[PDB]
Amino acid sequence: VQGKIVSYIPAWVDWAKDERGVDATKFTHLYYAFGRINNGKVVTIKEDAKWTEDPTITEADRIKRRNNPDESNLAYLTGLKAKNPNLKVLVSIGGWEAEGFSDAALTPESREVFANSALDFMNKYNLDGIDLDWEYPVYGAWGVIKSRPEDKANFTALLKLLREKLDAQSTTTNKYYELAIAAGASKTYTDSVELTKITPYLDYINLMTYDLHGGWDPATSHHTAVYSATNNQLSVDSTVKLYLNNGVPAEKLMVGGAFYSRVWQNVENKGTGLSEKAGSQAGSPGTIVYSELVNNYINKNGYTRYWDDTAKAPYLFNGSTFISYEDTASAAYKAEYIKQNNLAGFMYWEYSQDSDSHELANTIYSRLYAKSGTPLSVGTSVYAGTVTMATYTQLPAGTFILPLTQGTLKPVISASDVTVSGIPAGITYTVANAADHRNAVAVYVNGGTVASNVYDPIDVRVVVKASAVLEANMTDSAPASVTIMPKFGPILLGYVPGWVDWTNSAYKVDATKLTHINYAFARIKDNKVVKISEDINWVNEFPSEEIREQRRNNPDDANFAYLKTLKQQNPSLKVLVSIGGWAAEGFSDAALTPETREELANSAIAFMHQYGFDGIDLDWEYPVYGAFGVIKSRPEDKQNFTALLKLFREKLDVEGALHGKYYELAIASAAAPIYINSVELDKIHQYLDYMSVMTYDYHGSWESKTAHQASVYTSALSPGDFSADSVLTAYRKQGVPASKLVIGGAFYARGWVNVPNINHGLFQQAGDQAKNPGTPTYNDLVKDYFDKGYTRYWDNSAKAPYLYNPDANGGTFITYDDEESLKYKAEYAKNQGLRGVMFWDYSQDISGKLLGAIFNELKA
Ligand SMILES: CC(=O)N[C@@H]1[C@@H](O)[C@H](O[C@@H]2O[C@H](CO)[C@@H](O)[C@H](O)[C@H]2NC(C)=O)[C@@H](CO)O[C@H]1O
Repeated sequence: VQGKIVSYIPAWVDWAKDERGVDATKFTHLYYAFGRINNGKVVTIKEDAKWTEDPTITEADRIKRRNNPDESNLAYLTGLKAKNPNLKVLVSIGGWEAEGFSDAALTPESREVFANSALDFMNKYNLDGIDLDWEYPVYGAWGVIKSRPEDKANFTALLKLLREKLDAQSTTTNKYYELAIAAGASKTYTDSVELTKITPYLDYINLMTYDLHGGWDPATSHHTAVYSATNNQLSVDSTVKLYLNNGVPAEKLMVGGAFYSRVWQNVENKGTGLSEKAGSQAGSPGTIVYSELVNNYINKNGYTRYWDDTAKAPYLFNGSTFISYEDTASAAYKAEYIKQNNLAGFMYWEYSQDSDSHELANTIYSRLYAKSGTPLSVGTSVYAGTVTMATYTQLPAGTFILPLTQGTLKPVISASDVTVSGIPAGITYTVANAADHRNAVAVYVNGGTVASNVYDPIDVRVVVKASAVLEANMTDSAPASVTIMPKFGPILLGYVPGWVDWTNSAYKVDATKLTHINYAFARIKDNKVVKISEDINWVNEFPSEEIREQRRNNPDDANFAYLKTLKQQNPSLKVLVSIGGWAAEGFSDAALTPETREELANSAIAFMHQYGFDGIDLDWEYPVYGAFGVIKSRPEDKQNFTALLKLFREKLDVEGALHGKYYELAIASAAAPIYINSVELDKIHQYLDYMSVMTYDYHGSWESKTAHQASVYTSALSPGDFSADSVLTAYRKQGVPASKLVIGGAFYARGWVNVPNINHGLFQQAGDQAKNPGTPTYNDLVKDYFDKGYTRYWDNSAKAPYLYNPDANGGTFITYDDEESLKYKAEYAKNQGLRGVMFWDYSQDISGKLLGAIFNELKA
């Protein structure tokens, strides 16, 4: 990590007890806002008179202010060195309207008591440095604070001293300490401080290049723009130029940006509202934070979004309220300026004001640790990914929607900026910006009649061109995958295990809710597909003979007949054979040569015809890496798997053209990045009906830290971590159409014994893992857990349930899929244009609720 990122964080949130925590891997420094001065000395904000007594809400809030948890905050924040080692946490002193800088600084005497107490503060909370935010010396923000002309010098002296105290301490500790200032943007500020004396005492000067204009001005303008587009409009550029002219070296200047807007009301309804006269601001809230703009203002509630292309700043206007803000784009242009002009880094006030998802802080990081002159591509995610055929030929009016993940659409895109591949001919389509979204394309797909019958999903491909976007040197987007579904809708597929005698089980299979069954499994033996009772590895997994017998007399013939009655009873039901699965030997050998591939194909085709199947699922676990030596693997598996699949599909096309029927070919495929490496995902998919992605087994007893085994989304408390969302995005990134992906639900759990009672059990360091529960099924969970000690919590940013019991071996943490999570996996599949939903496995919920909740969302 090269240039710096400073993220001020407010003292007046509970960060320990916040739901989103802090992704401290996206900034370098973290200034804590603020400590204050009291009787000439640095202190916690909860000990500040003037801030504990704000009359805006003096009831429930003043209490919270006097008992403000800074101790907890500081401990939680420096604790984030866990996730980032490099991180620095400084204490920032002052802020807007913070009093007593002029008295504490005034005389050599009082400076001591302040600079001393400032170290006491730094030491006490184990902090990497001090930041003085005096606003402002000499002129006191024109009467907001106490001030006198002698500040000019005293500021200098105070700063010199602090540097002495912080180098003194360094020579014993071996840790260099940092000293910063936030510094005013105006010519007036530079005139009130001794810059060519001050610079050398400091590591960085935080230019506050915001609040450059606001409701105090008679006309609108940008408050935190990059460039000056008119003579009178201040900017990062004007301010940086002002500071270089006074000798301050580029290498120490941090450019500032803002996660909030400056607002004007009663603006003349002329032009765009930019540079228009403005009346009374007596009604005005003054600012609106970035999260609130996202939620209700940007392209919402009659507020049009605009861009000043010379200033490189966004603004909104509705005919009378104007709002000037920092967005994804303006941050891009500011990062670029830092790099263009060799500045120290990007500073921002402040972190809490970012969106739920941290859109700005993440944008800055991404832009600042891009390598220059090596263009970034436009990013896409999906919000609405499916339109569904009414009949075999009638397509209704529908609308796909794609938010940008990287880059920022012009407020009005032209057709040349988006190209749509794979709308079937006959059917007119339009592109545009999606209403009620800040930054998203809309392909409006008009009703129509398609030329021929639509039996299979159609992959629609959307390309977001560089000309669409506002940023500078950017390349076209990877062609994004959305889906026109056939009239029958998503598939819902159960893995049905062959080691249950379903003929005699009181618990039966629900062929009315499933579209698809995968009988698990067939196997490989001497390069032949055979029943599971022939595979010696399996039969002889355990020595004990009363198992081994059950294994040899596995009720395959029965179950195949049983499945035949399901098929007769429900004639659209498709039942397929899964060759392989965990510990299944034979695949690598079988894929080697054009002779060995031919053998297995023919033998698989013949197994399929003999016991009544509608297609094949291949379940190779796993190629090239062989699940880390469970399975003979080879580098050459990669291109072989792909010839195996190409072959199977050709044999199955032969079969189908002989039996007057369509045979399916499918694989199961893992989530791990090594799988995605080890397989030619871009190449194999054209041969498949879909991929049953195993969006589960993310974390187990093989780690000693708790985490979500099957989360539909990546929790906020574990950035980076596995989710269905992350994994299926990763799949599509490789080129796999959405309409050939299937999301996996798991009907069993995992867990860890010896989890400390912290945060309901969640993301904790684990203990000794002997007597770990292994994999209890939901059945097990119903009898022996749910009410029997344990308590069910829910992480809403992940949408994944979890159990903790303090009084059981540590206690224990359980991670699983349930009704609510399976619902969301199913919503995700409809929203994203996925082929369908899948699970493992039918025998693990005899109650039928997990299936019910997939079915109730996916189909009704
Ligand atoms: C580094 C920096 O920008 N410092 C100043 C900030 O304090 C100021 O933010 C304001 O801080 C006050 C505490 O001093 C808060 O009461 C107030 O709510 C907060 N304002 C906002 C919009 O979050 C910022 C922004 O005006 O500018 C500096 O002056």
